[PDB]
Amino acid sequence: TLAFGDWIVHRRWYAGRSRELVSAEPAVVTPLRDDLDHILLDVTYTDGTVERYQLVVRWADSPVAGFGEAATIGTALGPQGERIAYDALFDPDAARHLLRLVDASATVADLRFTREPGATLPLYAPPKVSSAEQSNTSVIFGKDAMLKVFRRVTPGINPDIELNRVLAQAGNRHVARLLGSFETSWAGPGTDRCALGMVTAFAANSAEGWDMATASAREMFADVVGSDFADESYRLGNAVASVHATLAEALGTSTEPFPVDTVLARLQSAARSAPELAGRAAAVEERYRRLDGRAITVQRVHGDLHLGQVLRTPDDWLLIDFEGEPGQPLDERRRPDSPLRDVAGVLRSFEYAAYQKLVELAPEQDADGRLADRARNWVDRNSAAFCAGYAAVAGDDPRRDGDVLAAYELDKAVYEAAYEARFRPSWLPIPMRSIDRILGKLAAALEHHHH
Ligand SMILES: [Mg+2]
Repeated sequence: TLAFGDWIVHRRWYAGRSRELVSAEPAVVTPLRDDLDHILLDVTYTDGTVERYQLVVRWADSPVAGFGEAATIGTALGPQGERIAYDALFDPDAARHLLRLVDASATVADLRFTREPGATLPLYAPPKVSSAEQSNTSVIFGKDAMLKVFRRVTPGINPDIELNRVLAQAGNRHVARLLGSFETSWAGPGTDRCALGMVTAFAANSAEGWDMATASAREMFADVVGSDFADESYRLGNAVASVHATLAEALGTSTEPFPVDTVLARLQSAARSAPELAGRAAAVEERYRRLDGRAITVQRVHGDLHLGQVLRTPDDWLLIDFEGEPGQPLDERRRPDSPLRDVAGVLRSFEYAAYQKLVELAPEQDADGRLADRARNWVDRNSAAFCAGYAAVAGDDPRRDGDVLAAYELDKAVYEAAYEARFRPSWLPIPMRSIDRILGKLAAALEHHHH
């Protein structure tokens, strides 16, 4: 008996939003130790919806100073007297215990832990909770591994674990390698699987693609675009194509019609958020409908790819976070899609990395548009480098099917414009400029005028 409800509403990973909870009760309690319980917690709302959260509880007979406020769940009477319940993920000892269960591929009641074959886990390293993790909780062990424990849990195959396992077991070097994972059932033994967490190799001394890109795009008096970041963009193209190739081989390819009705529905929705889109909607729709009946090759893909999802280690680019298109239901997130849509995601990301500078300047600071010109030249150079690097591995330039590529770029820009109109009005000119540019790029490709 803990006041779970009173505690959970204050957590940044809690997704109850503005809603009234009816109850918050443990569906399953699994003892891991005398002073350690694993809890599946069901939160029920007034509409009858239930959301399940994973909690690990460390009990103490006396307050431990090491724990903060958000780690303090509540209190309860136990068999030896009063006890305090803490969030065990903030306990180094408890986190280590979980890692040890993974290492041993332990089974505890309906909890199944598995270590990836041949993997080594850093059981000796100091565990430190990551402040960077927002929606889940990540514990970093020294510089060797990261334990990610899912907060909200849902039934079915987890694509992040799934695709990382495929890539690691195939020996693809462009991932932060999956070392282990754990899961349980949704409604007791014999029912749907429920992913609970994952352990991955930690890429020490790494840089985020977004940070490297923006640093390059901000270099002062860089009117002649540099080859050093073009070199990196090429290598990133190599990496994305290699990941796609491994996924295609393992999980197959198929053909589908280009999804005209899906992207039209997204356009219609977007135009309601951003009135500025109405003036472009007819032209966008024209381009989409020209792809009606166009067969496209699809496969398993990353699904949410941009420069924030790639890490540069001293040796390689890695892709991380394969959970899929955010806001989409699971079955949708495991659907195959065009590799060109992933490529489009990176191209959108280059555009933002370069043009973020401009929206943050006063008009007087670029009156003649020469900084805007440089941004354009920078995006062009690094986009070309990325596609060339992709091509070197894929043996097919993603620009060859230019109409399909440009359509996916357009759909992302339309979606971006609706986001900026609502949440960041001063950023809206970035996707609006892209839309006018891409409409021409797409128009040209449809006529086979692209190189
Ligand atoms: Mg991410």
